Amino acid sequence: MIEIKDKQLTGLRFIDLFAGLGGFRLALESCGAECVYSNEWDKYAQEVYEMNFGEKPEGDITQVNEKTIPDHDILCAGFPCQAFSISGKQKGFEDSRGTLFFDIARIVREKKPKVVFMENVKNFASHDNGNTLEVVKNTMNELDYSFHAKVLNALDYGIPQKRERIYMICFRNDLNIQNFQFPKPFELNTFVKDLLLPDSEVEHLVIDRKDLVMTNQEIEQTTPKTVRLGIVGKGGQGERIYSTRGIAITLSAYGGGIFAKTGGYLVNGKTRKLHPRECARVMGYPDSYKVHPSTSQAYKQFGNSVVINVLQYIAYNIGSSLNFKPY
DNA sequence: CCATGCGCTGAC
DNA sequence: GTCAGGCATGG
Ligand SMILES: C[S@@+](CC[C@H](N)C(=O)[O-])C[C@H]1O[C@@H](n2cnc3c(N)ncnc32)[C@H](O)[C@@H]1O
Repeated sequence: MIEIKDKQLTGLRFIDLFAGLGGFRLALESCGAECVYSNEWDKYAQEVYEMNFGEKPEGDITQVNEKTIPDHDILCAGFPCQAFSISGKQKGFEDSRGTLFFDIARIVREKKPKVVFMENVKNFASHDNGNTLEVVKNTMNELDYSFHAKVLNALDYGIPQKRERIYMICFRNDLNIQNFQFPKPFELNTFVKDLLLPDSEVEHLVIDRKDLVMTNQEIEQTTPKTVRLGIVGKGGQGERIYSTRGIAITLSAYGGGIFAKTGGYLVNGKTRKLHPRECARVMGYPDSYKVHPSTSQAYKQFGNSVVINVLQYIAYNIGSSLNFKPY
């Protein structure tokens, strides 16, 4: 995460729905906003969130009466993606985990925040022949919000991970915001190798498979792209090895393979997965963030989370637009 | 609860 | 052609 000098969201209150690790909280709080409610139902996520923020989020949002939600200016929601990912069945709204958007809508109808700030997987934009995004747009428009949606790749915003996500920013119509812009990409100057822990700290993560096939020569020049060097097994998910002179593959919550959830990396002649602290870094979490004591739940949590830096640039732009109020 | 071998979708 | 992105069943 990045330093924010000019606190564009000072005086604003936000709610942290589907809170997970609290990435939206770190992002908005860095721009000066104050969290007034969080909701997250997973027991272990609630533990890490409490460890880090001092409060337990409320549980199952589907059972929460929207009248009881504190007044707020910005609603944040990285809602579940398993029903929309190209890695799963794509059942969308037919999946239990696919209809959480309508709980957001329910809350928005009652609370009417200034801004609604959502994230999902890149494929949310293409799912069900575009009808999924269409429904979202139409829902927000009928709630009296504008709808701004763009897929951003983390590697364009200072973070060495190929994580493409759709970001959805909605402004209440009475505010008349006409100048919201998604942040402009810039050159990447940080690579996986720059975020790695000392070899002494990660010996236990080294995997030595006898069926490793090294397909490509290691690179000396750093590059803002993934660079696959070899595979194990049949080369499915978690069976692929990358150069640390490129960027990380997308971290995943439920991913399998021998290099599950992180992917494999060539480091000093050996292949290993990433440490949870390296996953934290690849998601833009500060080293001060406290990781869950279950390494298993930690990998799951970072794989489900958001890239903090990207949310920081967007939040700053939302603040810039809200504060532009000439006579 | 965790591990890991898919399995096939998307997108070039 | 070249690749990257959760589910099932085992323990
Ligand atoms: C994919 S992630 C969000 C990650 C978050 N943006 C971050 O900074 O870590 C979705 C989260 O929604 C939670 N979730 C799913 N269904 C829920 C429900 N019905 N009520 C509350 N939380 C739910 C999941 O446990 C998961 O942590």
